[PDB]
Amino acid sequence: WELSVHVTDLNRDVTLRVTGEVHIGGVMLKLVEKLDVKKDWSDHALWWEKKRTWLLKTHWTLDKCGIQADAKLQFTPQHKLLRLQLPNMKYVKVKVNFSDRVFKAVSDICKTFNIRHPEELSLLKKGILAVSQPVTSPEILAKMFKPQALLDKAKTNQGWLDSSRSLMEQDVKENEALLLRFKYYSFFDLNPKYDAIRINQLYEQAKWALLLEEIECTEEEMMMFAALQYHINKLSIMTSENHLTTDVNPECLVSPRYLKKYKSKQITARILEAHQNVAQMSLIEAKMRFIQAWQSLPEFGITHFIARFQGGKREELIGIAYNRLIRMDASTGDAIKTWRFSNMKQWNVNWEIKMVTVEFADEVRLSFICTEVDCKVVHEFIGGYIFLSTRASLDEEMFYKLTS
Amino acid sequence: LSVHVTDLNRDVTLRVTGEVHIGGVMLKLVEKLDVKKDWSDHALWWEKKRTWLLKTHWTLDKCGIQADAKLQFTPQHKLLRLQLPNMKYVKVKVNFSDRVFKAVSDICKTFNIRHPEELSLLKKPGILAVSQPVTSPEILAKMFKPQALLDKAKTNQGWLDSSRSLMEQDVKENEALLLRFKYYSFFDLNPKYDAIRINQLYEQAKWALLLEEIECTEEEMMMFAALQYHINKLSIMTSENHLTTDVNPECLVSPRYLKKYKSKQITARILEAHQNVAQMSLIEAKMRFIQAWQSLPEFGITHFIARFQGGKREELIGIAYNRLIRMDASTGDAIKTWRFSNMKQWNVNWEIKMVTVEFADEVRLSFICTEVDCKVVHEFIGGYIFLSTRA
Repeated sequence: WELSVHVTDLNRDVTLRVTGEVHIGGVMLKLVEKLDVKKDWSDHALWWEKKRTWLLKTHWTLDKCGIQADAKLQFTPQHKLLRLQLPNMKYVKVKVNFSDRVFKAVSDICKTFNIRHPEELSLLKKGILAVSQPVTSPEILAKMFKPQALLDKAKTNQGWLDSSRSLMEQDVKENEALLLRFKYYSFFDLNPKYDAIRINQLYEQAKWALLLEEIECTEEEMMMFAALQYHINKLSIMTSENHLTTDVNPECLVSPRYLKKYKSKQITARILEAHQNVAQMSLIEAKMRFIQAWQSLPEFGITHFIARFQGGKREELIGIAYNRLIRMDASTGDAIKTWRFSNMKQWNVNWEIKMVTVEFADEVRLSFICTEVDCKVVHEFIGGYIFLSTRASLDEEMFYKLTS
Repeated sequence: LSVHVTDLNRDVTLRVTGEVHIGGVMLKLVEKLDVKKDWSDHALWWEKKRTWLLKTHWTLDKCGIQADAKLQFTPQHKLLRLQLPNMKYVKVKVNFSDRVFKAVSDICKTFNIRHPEELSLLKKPGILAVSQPVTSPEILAKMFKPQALLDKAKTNQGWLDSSRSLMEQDVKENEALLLRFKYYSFFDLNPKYDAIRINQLYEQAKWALLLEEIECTEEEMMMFAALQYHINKLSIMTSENHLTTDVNPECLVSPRYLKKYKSKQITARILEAHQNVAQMSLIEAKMRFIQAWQSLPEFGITHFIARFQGGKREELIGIAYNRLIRMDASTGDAIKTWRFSNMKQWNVNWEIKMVTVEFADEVRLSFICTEVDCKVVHEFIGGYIFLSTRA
């Protein structure tokens, strides 16, 4: 028959006569030949929109791929530009492989951003990494303010991407916007000697969650968080300062032998240069105190999903924490019953009725029903947190096994 | 007998049989003196045989007190000016009858300092919490001592016997002793309780570095210098209650609080909470200064002159909390190190003035010190071992 291939970046669709015994790499050759151009085809790969699959297996025939007649597939570069909003609510432009599994893509992104442990992060539907700055006006906070209702937060969690599939397979187009967020609330080895960016973004996600009231806290706690912010800002300013700003003479801070080795001007300089390193360390530790306080909030580390339980009168919530599963009321947010991860044996998903079932120790079983998309997201969340419990180079295959 | 009251300054001759109890003699002294005062703080002591007579129930018979023995009737609490580790002199008053160990604990309980077992006395409220750098380098050079190792080992003889009292160890009133952290094993440094304890420990660390009582590299020196510059800025931060940056406090809270409070209200409560934040930041800053001080290669070593097994000249025995070291008297280089984690036992021969320590796997160590050193060394060893048992 005849194959219709659209070369995206060239804006040229090409008709190609095929038999079906022709291989994948063969179509790509007939494609290049008929185009008669001098271009680097290194990053280009075949894509089938109608069935949402990449065709990366070069050796496979068109029969094994099950490509029918009048099939209109695409020939597009694997790497495309993606708009990412960081936890600091700033947007960044990155090029990423749209063929790679989201999990791999996230790790490559984090490696670029110098963010350790990318397994804690993922993508969510709707220099710059280092510095934390307060907003200019309360107006902005009011503008960015969200409904923040519990049932709406559950609706948001439908957008967590499948870590076992690629961006292109999940309706993500080039130049579109995605949210880079800390998905799992179990942070392994937060080391300030290596995680300057990792901690800053984690602190930002914490700061914004409180400023926009995604997580609740008492008035006393709110003022402490605000005080910590003010302190962090002052400590941040301290890092850029290379000038004496107090009444203390630097020559009183060193042993008398350095007054003979150096001028007063040079000692003052080397102390200020050393001070910026101290202020930089005080800055991170202050942000770490912010995070550990945010970690101790009673409503911390829970991800909400709309679900129906065996004897439910309405739509309820299934809460996923690092250590437990929680049956919650959607109107009050109060826990109806809690199950521990420590007593979990096996969890399975019936995709026919869209029902997730988990059997625990003491022979008590939990089952509930979600929508088709939530079933996949909830399943990955459970397997993810369990994969995170094994932490003590990550085994990506073990992750894919538990999550898929 | 011949008793002499030091307050009123005149002796009293009492006719005694020697059968009278200590308490009875005291009552007779007050009788023949005829003055109105509070005799609560007073007790008897005689320098001839270096003992207090605190046991009132005991008779003069088995006290060994002879006829016309020269006793002295003196108040227990006497004026004592302590130089804190912050190098400031404070005037306090402690029981000169109590053992030094108990006296230190009373001082620390007053000074709001936990774990007084880490502290002791060495020969030569509100001030305890504040740490201000020296106004001028002129004062530093004036305090700067030679501070050789033999000099350090010399002053280490002045460590008071914790099992004895001040009066028994040549300490008169109105004269100065040094309050120092004696053992370098600091247990439970808690910012929620030890605000004064940490500040004084930070001060001892700070002054030891500035006066080169402990040596460090140039990079380390500049780090410590920048560290206390940072501490000073954090100290100032706790003091004031006004906006210092270009940040609107309303940008630091959720918008629901704008509807509940005016701006001045929000600013006030954030300023209040920040002073509490800066206070803990101030403490933790001092904590970091102590950590770096503890991590120094020449940290936590008390030196004593010692002559070893196959020794040539006067060497040094260095006492640490995890080990003790045979050192070079001049350079300070470690010749050999034994660790307390392998220590089986240790004994002291007071005739030879030799200390012998047994370790696991049949390794033995012995050395000889001065008679005064053996007393101090013996307490240092057992002290650290006692400080290893804390749970």
